[PDB]
Amino acid sequence: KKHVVCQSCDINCVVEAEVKADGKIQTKSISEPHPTTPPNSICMKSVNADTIRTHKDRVLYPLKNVGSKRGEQRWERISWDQALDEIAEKLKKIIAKYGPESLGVSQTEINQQSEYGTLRRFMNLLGSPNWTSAMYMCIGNTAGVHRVTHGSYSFASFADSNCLLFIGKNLSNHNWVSQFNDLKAALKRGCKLIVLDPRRTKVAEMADIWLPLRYGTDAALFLGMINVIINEQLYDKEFVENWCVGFEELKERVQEYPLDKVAEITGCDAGEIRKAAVMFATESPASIPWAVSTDMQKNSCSAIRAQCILRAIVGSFVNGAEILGAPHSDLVPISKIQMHEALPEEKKKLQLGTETYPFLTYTGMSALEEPSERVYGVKYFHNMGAFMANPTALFTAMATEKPYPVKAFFALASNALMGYANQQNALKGLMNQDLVVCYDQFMTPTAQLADYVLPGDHWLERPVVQPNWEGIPFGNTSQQVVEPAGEAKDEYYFIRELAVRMGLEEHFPWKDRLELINYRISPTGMEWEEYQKQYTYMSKLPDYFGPEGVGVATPSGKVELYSSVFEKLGYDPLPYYHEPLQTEISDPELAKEYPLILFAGLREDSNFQSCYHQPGILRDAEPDPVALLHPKTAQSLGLPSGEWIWVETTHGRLKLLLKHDGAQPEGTIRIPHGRWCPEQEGGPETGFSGAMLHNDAMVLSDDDWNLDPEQGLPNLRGGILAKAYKC
Ligand SMILES: Nc1nc2c(c(=O)[nH]1)N[C@H]1C(S)=C(S)[C@@H](COP(=O)(O)OP(=O)(O)OC[C@H]3O[C@@H](n4cnc5c(=O)[nH]c(N)nc54)[C@H](O)[C@@H]3O)O[C@H]1N2
Ligand SMILES: Nc1nc2c(c(=O)[nH]1)N[C@H]1C(S)=C(S)[C@@H](COP(=O)(O)OP(=O)(O)OC[C@H]3O[C@@H](n4cnc5c(=O)[nH]c(N)nc54)[C@H](O)[C@@H]3O)O[C@H]1N2
Ligand code: SF4
Ligand code: NA
Ligand SMILES: [W+6]
Repeated sequence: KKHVVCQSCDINCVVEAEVKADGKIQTKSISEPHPTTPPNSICMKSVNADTIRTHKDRVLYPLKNVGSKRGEQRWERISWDQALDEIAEKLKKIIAKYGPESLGVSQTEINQQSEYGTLRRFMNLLGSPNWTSAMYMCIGNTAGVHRVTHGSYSFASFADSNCLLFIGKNLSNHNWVSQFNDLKAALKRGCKLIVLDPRRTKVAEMADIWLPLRYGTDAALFLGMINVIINEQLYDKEFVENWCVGFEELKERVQEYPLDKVAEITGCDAGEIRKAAVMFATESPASIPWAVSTDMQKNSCSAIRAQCILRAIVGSFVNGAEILGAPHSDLVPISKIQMHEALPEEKKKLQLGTETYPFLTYTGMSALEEPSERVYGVKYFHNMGAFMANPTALFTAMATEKPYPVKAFFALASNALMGYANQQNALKGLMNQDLVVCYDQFMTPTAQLADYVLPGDHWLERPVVQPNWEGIPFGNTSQQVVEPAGEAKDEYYFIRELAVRMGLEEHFPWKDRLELINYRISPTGMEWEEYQKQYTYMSKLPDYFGPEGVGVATPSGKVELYSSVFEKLGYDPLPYYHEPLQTEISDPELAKEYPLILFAGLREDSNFQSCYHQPGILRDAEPDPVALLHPKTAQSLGLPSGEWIWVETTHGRLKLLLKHDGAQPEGTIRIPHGRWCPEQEGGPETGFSGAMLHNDAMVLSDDDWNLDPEQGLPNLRGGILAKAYKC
């Protein structure tokens, strides 16, 4: 029996695995008392993970495209050695012609947990700043906002909270089951629960207060709560006095958001919003667990800022409710391995997005350099995901060659075609590449567009030392269950082999991933054989707020309720809510043709993002891409529940199976993210196995009107109008 960090989704429950006599790997909830993962924390995605590891369609060998047009499905198996030789040769030619900045990378490291900083190390040595990640609108953006406010991304304590505030978070036995169990434990301790969700979910039913707000309006709801907490003086006067700046300015701002106005905006009742605010401030320690919905709105910046402000002012950073992370105290920081200082300033300045949405770039984050050196001993603190190219800028440079060409593109555990907005432009960008490399487990829609598809190992085939989002104040060890199948290799193998061919061997002394793991843990004096024997290693953290506290990694050293960085960048230093530019409020005329407010998302028990749609048990649990309409709404449109429809915005459309569902509020429509059809032939004739027909990014604009102005991420949750009609 092994303890393994499940990487079938990103919450990373620790499970137990065992190889049975017939070679099948059985996974189950950990039978021992685990320090972080509560009992009975395993879901169908994990239970059935071996059906993916052993799937007949898994790519186990390097494939070279031998067609005459990108996207043509004509593939020939080659060796790793030959693939790497050819990739390096072509990349050298591309870089000689277009500069190292012409290499773009989309990487989801949480899916791989294998490179330990060596990916950005490689890019920084080559001279490319053009790294991005689908986490540009999930956690990575949030960390930027947290950093300008209080220097580091915060973590909410389910164990210590006496009040939890949920934004969406449709937790269940198959959506972040460990956290589902954490919540249940909390409730039984007497912890109160406040749920903001237009959909009455199971967590909404469990809630002490359920606020059925209108899609997209969380920022307004939170401003209303801050109004109540400031005006009622329910805040922690000592923390505000000693550790915050800009409180008087914040106080003035929230007078713009009285409960009568917020009630009108949100569709919630004023008295309920007040109860929520009061409960949150008085039922300490009170936390707001990170939630995706507010990373995906036109008002995302303000909604995130407002959450940070709420936690700060009620005392959550000093009562155990919210913890400010750091590079792990026991380990060599990933940030240091990444060698951001090696990338020349000239190349940092070129990072795509610097000229449009600089906030999350090296340039936008630069005011945090000295503060980060001071507090964390790391000038370039790669907190969760950081120093990022803006995806719209990246795909636009790929597609148009402006402001300059990007001509090589690597997708590392990232179905990049489908992982952002404006999927048509991502396709155009990919079709204008001279080199595309896809490191994955399957012939995904993105891999279908590659010159080379390289087989990645699976989480049941690798050891892992955590944390692999730098900032998380603990790491769980993951044991290797089996050797990788076929010729699947680890992410560091790929990076090192390429680095050597690019002339960078001297900077990559670790001969394999195990040596790199041993380097990551080297300050402990242990090697991996000994290290893996303990489940969890907690990090020490700086003394932020004690009597001789060091404060936070912000320009002022204090919690910036009024953000100096935003002021600097020309953005509103304080949170606000403006109606998205495509709603029934901002555009009632457009709403005559497009009567539905759009929500793209709603995670499904049996799949993770675009993963696990291959024929099998998981696909069978939810086999079609499904639209959800309230029965009354569907009825009005003449669409029988269970019939195929198009859902169309001003940007584009996708095809879905209408299922009527009374929990979906009237006049709103759900579309899924990540849906495609791996059973189909690939290539453009099938829209890349249905990608072009069934993915939400087909209908999501990334014009400026649909971008968060400060972060440059796309709005997905409210703020967009749609129509639905029969196929
Ligand atoms: N339009 C839109 N975009 C979104 C979202 C949305 O709802 N809508 N969701 C956003 C959010 S919240 C997140 S967190 C991100 C998620 O983004 P990702 O986690 O990147 O998810 P996918 O886009 O499905 O691409 C993941 C790819 O990783 C491959 N893979 C899985 N495990 C491994 C492995 O061990 N090794 C290798 N080499 N490959 C592996 C899968 O086969 C898959 O092709 O997407 C974001 N992007
Ligand atoms: N099975 C499975 N589990 C997963 C994932 C998966 O793909 N599959 N993905 C994981 C990842 S990467 C993420 S980011 C999380 C996301 O986890 P969740 O937050 O659970 O995200 P969803 O399931 O997309 O939507 C949950 C609720 O958010 C609500 N919602 C939508 N828009 C808004 C809004 O504007 N305001 C408010 N208050 N609520 C809104 C919806 O009505 C829905 O009920 O799930 C994780 N867990
Ligand atoms: S929620 Fe399920 S898929 Fe995600 S880490 Fe936990 S067991 Fe794995
Ligand atoms: Na051209
Ligand atoms: W996510």
